[PDB]
Amino acid sequence: RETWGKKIDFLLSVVGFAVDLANVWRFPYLCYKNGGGAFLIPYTLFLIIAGMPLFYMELALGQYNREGAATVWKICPFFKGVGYAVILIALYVGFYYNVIIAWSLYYLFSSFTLNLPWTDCGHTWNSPNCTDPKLLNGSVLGNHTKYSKYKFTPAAEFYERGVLHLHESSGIHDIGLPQWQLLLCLMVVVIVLYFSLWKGVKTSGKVVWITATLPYFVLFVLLVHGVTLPGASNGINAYLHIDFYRLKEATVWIDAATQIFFSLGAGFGVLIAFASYNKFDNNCYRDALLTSSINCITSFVSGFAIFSILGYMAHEHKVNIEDVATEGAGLVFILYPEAISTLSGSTFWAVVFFVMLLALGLDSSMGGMEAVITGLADDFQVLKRHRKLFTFGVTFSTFLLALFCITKGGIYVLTLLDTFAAGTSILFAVLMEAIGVSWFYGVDRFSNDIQQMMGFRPGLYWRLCWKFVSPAFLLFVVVVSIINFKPLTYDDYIFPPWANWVGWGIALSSMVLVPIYVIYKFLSTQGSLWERLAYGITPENEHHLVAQRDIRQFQLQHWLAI
Amino acid sequence: RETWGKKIDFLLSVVGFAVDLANVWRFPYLCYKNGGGAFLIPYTLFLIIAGMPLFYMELALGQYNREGAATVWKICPFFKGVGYAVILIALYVGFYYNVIIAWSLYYLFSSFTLNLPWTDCGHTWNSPNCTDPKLLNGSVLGNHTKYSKYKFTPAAEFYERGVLHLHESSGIHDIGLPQWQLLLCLMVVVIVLYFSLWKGVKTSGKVVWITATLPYFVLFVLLVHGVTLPGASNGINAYLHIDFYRLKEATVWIDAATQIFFSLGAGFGVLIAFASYNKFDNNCYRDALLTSSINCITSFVSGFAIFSILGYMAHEHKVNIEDVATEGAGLVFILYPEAISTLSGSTFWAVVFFVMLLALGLDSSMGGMEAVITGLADDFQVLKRHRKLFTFGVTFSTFLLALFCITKGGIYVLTLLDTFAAGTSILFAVLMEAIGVSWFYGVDRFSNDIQQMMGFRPGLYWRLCWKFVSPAFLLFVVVVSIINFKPLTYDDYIFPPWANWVGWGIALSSMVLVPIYVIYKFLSTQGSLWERLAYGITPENEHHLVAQRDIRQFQLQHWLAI
Ligand SMILES: [NH3+]C[C@H](O)c1ccc(O)c(O)c1
Ligand SMILES: [NH3+]C[C@H](O)c1ccc(O)c(O)c1
Ligand SMILES: [Cl-]
Ligand SMILES: [Cl-]
Ligand code: NA
Repeated sequence: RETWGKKIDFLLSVVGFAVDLANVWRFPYLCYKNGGGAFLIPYTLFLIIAGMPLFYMELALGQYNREGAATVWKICPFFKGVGYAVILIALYVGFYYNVIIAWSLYYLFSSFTLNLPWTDCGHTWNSPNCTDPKLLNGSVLGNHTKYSKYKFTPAAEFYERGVLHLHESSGIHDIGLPQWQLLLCLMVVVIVLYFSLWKGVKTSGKVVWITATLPYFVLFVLLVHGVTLPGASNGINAYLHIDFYRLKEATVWIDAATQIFFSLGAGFGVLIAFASYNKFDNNCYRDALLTSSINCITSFVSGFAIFSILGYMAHEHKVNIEDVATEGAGLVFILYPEAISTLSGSTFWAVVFFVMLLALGLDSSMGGMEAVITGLADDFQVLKRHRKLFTFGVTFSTFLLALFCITKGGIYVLTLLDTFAAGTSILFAVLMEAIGVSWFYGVDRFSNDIQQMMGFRPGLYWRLCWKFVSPAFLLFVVVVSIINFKPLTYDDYIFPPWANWVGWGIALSSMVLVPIYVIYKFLSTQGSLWERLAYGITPENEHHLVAQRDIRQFQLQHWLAI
Repeated sequence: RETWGKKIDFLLSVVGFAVDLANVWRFPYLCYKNGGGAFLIPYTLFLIIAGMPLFYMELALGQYNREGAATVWKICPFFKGVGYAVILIALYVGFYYNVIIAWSLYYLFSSFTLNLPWTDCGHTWNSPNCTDPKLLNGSVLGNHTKYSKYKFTPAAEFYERGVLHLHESSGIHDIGLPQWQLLLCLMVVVIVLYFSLWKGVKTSGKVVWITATLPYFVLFVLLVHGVTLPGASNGINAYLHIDFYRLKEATVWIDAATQIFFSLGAGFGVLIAFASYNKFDNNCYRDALLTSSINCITSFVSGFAIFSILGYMAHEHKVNIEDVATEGAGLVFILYPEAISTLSGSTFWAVVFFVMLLALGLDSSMGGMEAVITGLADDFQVLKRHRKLFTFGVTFSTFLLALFCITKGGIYVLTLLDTFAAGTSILFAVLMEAIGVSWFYGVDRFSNDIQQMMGFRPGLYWRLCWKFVSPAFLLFVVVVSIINFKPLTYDDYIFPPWANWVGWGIALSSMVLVPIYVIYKFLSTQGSLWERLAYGITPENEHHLVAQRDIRQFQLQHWLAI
């Protein structure tokens, strides 16, 4: 196993994976559908929890076992099914991430013209629906159309007609055929990912140098414009308004936990592989703290700019903020182009913002795919040697499934699919991991490992969260998502029951595949039940200790100790 | 490598693969759309050609190299891409064969009731379309509906509504979701195939004992009824009527060649694997002659009974034979149920005919899948050991693609898909094979091998057909299918251009994959162009002869000899 060349390499890698498509793509609409500040109060709180130990924990794991995402479960081989589930999780994440990168690449190719397509409502690649969308500049009176949701704006019409072509699909039942422009964009994306991940992990770290600088500045520029917008105050006041009646709803906490675990990287195995490639004496404490702080600041400024753009669009279109924009994965493609058009020289800023999105999305996707490849290679040593022949199959499967997900009705599937799996999967994933580090491997042996690694023992609060706080909160949010599940629905389209059935089917598929491997390891071991349990709950390198009638997990001190 | 226990085992195996779903399923409608006797004159003629040497040839091949479908190309490793193409050919064949077996299993499950569904036109699992179908017994007057095609009959309505549910699909663009009844039937079929092919080839040979007896008798029974039908004479006269103006059409010859190569088994690698499992001293001459004669007699009697049923239905519904039934893979499910209903005790005869269809279809499918598994195992020795873990993946891929092909609009895809690939593929396949045995390996070395095997040298006519006649006819039919290609269309539905584009895409995919492996072997070899060509055109066991500057293919005597 090789390591990174310098600290800056994996530092900028984990930074670009922190400030990636995840935050700027999911936090805006997720905070928007939960009512601004009503989403901020739990999320941030949950943040610190799911930010401080767990991330750190994963890092320490990767720094101790020095294995892949699934192969680090050699201290407790029973709970290795989560290592195989996070692989499929990250695979789905890479699928819809590459779809989003293809969308952003199409936007970049379209924004090269001086007369930008989303500037007005005409036959300029926007594909107007029977001349229904009306420009704010052309209209000299109030909006007569129904204002429950505004899908007749230049940006939204260009997004849903010229890009996705959703008008040619009735729903998920009849999706259709993949668009050819999206097909070419996806081809370019998968080719870039392959040529970036075909040689090895040494390729990573060079491109991300342009990453750490480019989003922030652009985002900063948005803030420079954000306060200057005329109607931005109406969105800023709503973003900083705490709705306490919405904190009593389970959907807010579910979305907060999912967004945290999705943006931080916990539950995908990317952090595990990155720490496996890190040095043995690397300080995971400061890295985790800096990553959590950067994610918090980035999410805060992104939400601030998004609500400023929302207030501006509400003041322009004379609609309410609750209905001025649609809820879904396409919120940014509707909001940001308008704010760019407002600025002088909109072409340059649009190109810069789109290439920033492309860079961060490609970084996140290459990190996820590298994590998957590292896990499957450390699991199957045959795949570690055929580096250029194993990435090809993964990229081809990604290309096929993204073609399936870029149909006329793809936006109905992908998001839904994502959400469903992600939510359940991510929770279960970290839950399983926590349980191990809480109960089976132990919270004191993990602390001793961290002390051997970095020279100091973790704090008592960290161990309490590792053993009691974080696992209890994860079980709570799991039970909440199970009991208070709501039927998924798009902006206006309501999904049929079989779509939710397939989503829960994938969720239960992962949630049985973890105990599928549990039972597989239980049956593979030969001997009495006690001997099999001892072999399962003890590391492989200490399996001889099972033959010496010496087991620590059977002792009450192991479970009782903190 | 193991061999069959007795001669009867592989004899009945190749017989059941000869009289299988292929003949009774494809010859009826193919001869019906080509005008009866107008199809018989070329087909039978082409038969003897594509019947006598080629089949025999493949047998001898399997009896000499004793390898899989692709692995027998060790005497000429350059032309091994055809061995990899016939694998995908047989894979597609198994896919749509298992779809047809699921259809037949649904028919068997439905025919258990006393009041059979296709007996009349009512709400009895037939799903009538707005009461449009009219029973011949209920109607006391002539047919007022358009008679260009009769899709308003009980059998056809039950087939297209209660079984396929084609009314819920507009076309190939929006197929839909797999039916649950067809899903369960396909599950049962793939489970039977797995439990029949999980242990080994020794499982084959026991079930086929019930095969060799069951179709023929049933077919014989049909003949016993065939002459007794009142309007059967009008169909018998048309079947024995030679339309010379249709022999000048390319479609007739194309369909004849495709049906011959599809029913005999040439071009799938099943015969190669069966002969690889045969004894070394087995007489391939008599086996090939008996197989060709049995196929000819079975096709003749099947066409006779089919045209008798067509004449009866034309005399009953008062329509013409050219329009009394639809053209496609579902002709038998429309014709045979009516003839069974005409007989007393229709339930017993229906159950017997449906279980006969199930038996022959399962035999053909298990033969094809066993051929594929044997080829991929002899190619990859790792797959030969994991017998129970490699059949599972193939069966699961078959299950997935058959689910894809059993949608509401599956009948529009599957048949089309099949035809397209089959035609081009099968021609190219045998063509490549012929070329080898004609030019690269040689027709005299093959004769010497057959003499060493069975004790006698093949006749001069056989060698002439091996070298000149069969390859020339195959190149002719290939050029004919390429130049005179016609846009495919269903009974009434016309397929869009992209369906034919995908069909030709799969065809060209195989037709480049063969030279893809050619160029792969050319580039893999290191040395001068002459040395690489010598290594490519010489057997592996004689590769040392390349180092001795001794090559026979370079000599003019090898090409000139007959
Ligand atoms: N933050 C994005 C997340 O780490 C992720 C997960 C799976 C992926 O395939 C991917 O590209 C990114
Ligand atoms: N006659 C049937 C033919 O041999 C065939 C070809 C491919 C298959 O997958 C199959 O099941 C049967
Ligand atoms: Cl976040
Ligand atoms: Cl035939
Ligand atoms: Na993130």
